Amino acid sequence: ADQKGPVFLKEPTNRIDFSNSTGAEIECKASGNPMPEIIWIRSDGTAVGDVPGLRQISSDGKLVFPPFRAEDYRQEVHAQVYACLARNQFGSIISRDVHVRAVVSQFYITEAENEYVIKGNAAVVKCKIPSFVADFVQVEAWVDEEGMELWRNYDGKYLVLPSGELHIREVGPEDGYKSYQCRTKHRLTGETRLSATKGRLVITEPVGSVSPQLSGNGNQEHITLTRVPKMGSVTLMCPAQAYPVPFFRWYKFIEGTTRKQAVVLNDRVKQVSGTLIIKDAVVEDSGKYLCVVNNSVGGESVETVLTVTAPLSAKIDPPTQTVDFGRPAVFTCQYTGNPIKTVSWMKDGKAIGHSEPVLRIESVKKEDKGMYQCFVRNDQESAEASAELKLG
Amino acid sequence: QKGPVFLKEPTNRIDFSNSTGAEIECKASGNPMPEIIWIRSDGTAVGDVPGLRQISSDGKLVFPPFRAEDYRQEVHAQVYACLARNQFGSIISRDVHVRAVVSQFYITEAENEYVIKGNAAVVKCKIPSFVADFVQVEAWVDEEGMELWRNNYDGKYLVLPSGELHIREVGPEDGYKSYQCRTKHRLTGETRLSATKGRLVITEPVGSVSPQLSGNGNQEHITLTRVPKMGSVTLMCPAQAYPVPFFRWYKFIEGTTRKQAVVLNDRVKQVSGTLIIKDAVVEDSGKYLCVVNNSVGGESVETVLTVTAPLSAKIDPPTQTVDFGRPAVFTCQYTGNPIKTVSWMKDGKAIGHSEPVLRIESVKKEDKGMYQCFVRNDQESAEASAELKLG
Ligand SMILES: *[C@@H]1O[C@H](CO)[C@@H](O[C@@H]2O[C@H](CO)[C@@H](O[C@@H]3O[C@H](CO)[C@@H](O)[C@H](O[C@H]4O[C@H](CO)[C@@H](O)[C@H](O)[C@@H]4O)[C@@H]3O)[C@H](O)[C@H]2NC(C)=O)[C@H](O)[C@H]1NC(C)=O
Ligand SMILES: *[C@@H]1O[C@H](CO)[C@@H](O[C@@H]2O[C@H](CO)[C@@H](O[C@@H]3O[C@H](CO)[C@@H](O)[C@H](O[C@H]4O[C@H](CO)[C@@H](O)[C@H](O)[C@@H]4O)[C@@H]3O)[C@H](O)[C@H]2NC(C)=O)[C@H](O)[C@H]1NC(C)=O
Ligand SMILES: *[C@@H]1O[C@H](CO)[C@@H](O)[C@H](O)[C@H]1NC(C)=O
Ligand SMILES: *[C@@H]1O[C@H](CO)[C@@H](O)[C@H](O)[C@H]1NC(C)=O
Repeated sequence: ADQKGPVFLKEPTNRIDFSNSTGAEIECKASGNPMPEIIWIRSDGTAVGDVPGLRQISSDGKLVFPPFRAEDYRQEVHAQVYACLARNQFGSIISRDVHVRAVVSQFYITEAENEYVIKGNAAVVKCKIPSFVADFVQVEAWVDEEGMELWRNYDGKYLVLPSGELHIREVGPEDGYKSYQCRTKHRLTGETRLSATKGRLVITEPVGSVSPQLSGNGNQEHITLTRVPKMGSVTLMCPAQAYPVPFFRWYKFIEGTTRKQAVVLNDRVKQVSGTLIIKDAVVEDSGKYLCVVNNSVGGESVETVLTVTAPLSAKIDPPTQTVDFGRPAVFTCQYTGNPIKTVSWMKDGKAIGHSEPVLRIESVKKEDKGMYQCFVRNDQESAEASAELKLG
Repeated sequence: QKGPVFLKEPTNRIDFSNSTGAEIECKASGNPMPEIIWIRSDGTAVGDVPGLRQISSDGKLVFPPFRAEDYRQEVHAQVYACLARNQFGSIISRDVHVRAVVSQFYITEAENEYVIKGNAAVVKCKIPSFVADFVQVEAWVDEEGMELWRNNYDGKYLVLPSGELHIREVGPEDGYKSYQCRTKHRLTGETRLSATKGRLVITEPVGSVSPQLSGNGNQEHITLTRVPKMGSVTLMCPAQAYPVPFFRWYKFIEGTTRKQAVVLNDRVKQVSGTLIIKDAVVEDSGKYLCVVNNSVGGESVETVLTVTAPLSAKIDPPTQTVDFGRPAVFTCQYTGNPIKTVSWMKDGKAIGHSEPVLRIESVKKEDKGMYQCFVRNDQESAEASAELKLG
């Protein structure tokens, strides 16, 4: 009973990101009797061809992108979606999505911007990262004028949020005598850069007659919807300037309920000034939060949406089944992870059926004996599980 | 012969510097003429506060100028109202929001913004949140003593009604110039220039860059802006990508998951990826969206818009005489946008009805008096007065 359809031993990761000097190689391995042949394709289901010095298919089936020149860059190659297909006589199955992105060595700079504060009011200096280079660039550490710096590596005064921003506990004219620059790390080449300018604190002495933020003439409230992976640290921003120091109360909405509740403050969950930090996010943390700002004059609130993503996975049951002619045949897709955008089924590398979690065949015919796959797509990643339908 | 009716009401907002005085007028009418009484937000009568507020002979509250140390919140920041009454009953004027402003130390900034060659840039003037209400952007100033004010769209350099500066089809030639924002304080007229000169740092495109989005994290923002009716709006879709993307603005509608293409015209203008609306109306309050796209990928920046129109209420009939035992009826017409809630009053106290039409099954002796329709929204209020006579 060694005869069986193909199954993926190793699927490449959903994200392959590399540089032009680095080059890259993608491995795809499958089993089953006879050993299936490995083949690379695109979204439309056509086999990818070789390209000189750019895209190679090695003897043992693999996708090789050699290191190339910035001029040799071709989008339809270097920014593309690929999929691995394994097949033998019994049937064929397609891998999950593989997003290949070859970054090049670019020029970018960051700058720390100055922020206005008031005595007694905390604040945050940020690091401007160009939006285009911001995906592969995050701040390694902040710095102080004489150069002794602060990593995640003591008196809580300066807190570094997981967002890579410097927090300052309360404030005082003593604080504005310092300047800071943020250093950043490229997660591809590992190259580092100091920010173009040292950020500074301008501290305003108040008198009276001021309420937090809002607007009287115009403008808006910013609803910031943000997502953080499971097991990752979140951040929720409630920066404001008021008179005198106000109260910050974090709240949360439950699943469409307009009734706002209290946020439990744990050793894992800290309200800091008005800024909330969560460690090790999970699906339950997903929801919209609220920050109530009131001093004696009243106020207005920061609305924030949180969505915790978890890595996608798929399992089909039964993994293999043999049913006679005329009977029903049923497949059940069992998946985990968030968010789940679309669900779909495939047959020998062909789209079939609806988006339903359960694929059913009323009367199984002889032509139905190929491989069946279940695909769960997401805004970011995807995944799938194979299966085999034999006959009797 | 008749009850109180307002001749001249006070306004919704009075904003004034401490260095400037201020006053609010309430004229009333009636037969006999009603007495005028000013009241706090809680309905309590206000007295003379020396040097801060005094009640003038003419039936108007006068706030004289004051030193910042004499500021008192229970006076200088509050909602007042004007109650006028006579034998037959009482009425109350629309809420009057009174905010006195002290001149506060501040400074502005023009910050650099990073872009890709061929993409469009928008430079912002940083205005601290606290004075941001009274401080707005007059013009932008370059290093040449040139300048940019607003206008009545196809040019490279253009100033947005939001007080920002849009630049189209950028190239290295653009980063060769700095910029400073000219601001104006509307209560005083103080003028400044941003202490820092904003420049443009440009990056030569090398290889494919999808629209902004995020792969790791934060930065997807829904801005919900409100602009007065007849005013000019600004709808933003910041993006930086290579090759240069294109921007399609769309419009959601009530209770819909879907949208439709914004129809461009002489009234509705698209500058690069930025959408501008002027001479707008209530119908122009949708929930908008812009979709950025290029040969790589795409992104959507979502924006909610609210156009506000001045609230004005009415009642018909303004007066009716009813023989005891029959029904009274009061219909209330209102306008202005939006409408948050509605309330009713009797001789200066809330009866607690939330609906436009007010009926009374059995009219009695005590039921005779003055009835008022009260409509409001977040920033504004409006009232309508009605009298009831007993036959
Ligand atoms: C992957 O792509 C990157 C980006 O294009 C590429 O790095 C580049 O390599 C080229 C060489 O092929 C560099 O070109 C220059 O060539 C002149 C001579 O023609 C040299 O003088 C240059 O040295 C400069 O170095 C300093 C900057 O670091 C300058 O300030 C100095 O004055 C010299 O001008 C340089 O060698 C090009 O500068 C780099 N650019 C970057 C951003 O790295 C890399 O080689 C590619 N990988 C491959 C092909 O495997
Ligand atoms: C409304 O309130 C505003 C602000 O509260 C107020 O404007 C202020 O006017 C006063 C003067 O009337 C200004 O006070 C000056 O401020 C400096 C500090 O910046 C002080 O050091 C000055 O004192 C000098 O003068 C002395 C001699 O008189 C010297 O011997 C001494 O060494 C100092 O040099 C001076 O008091 C203040 O700066 C402004 N503030 C603003 C924001 O404009 C305004 O007058 C009020 N309106 C009224 C009262 O109608
Ligand atoms: C807080 O401010 C909100 C306005 O944003 C207001 O509705 C609420 O009553 C205030 N609560 C307290 C306790 O100040
Ligand atoms: C535009 O981008 C959206 C996602 O932001 C995508 O769904 C759509 O297909 C794109 N359209 C074009 C023409 O690129």
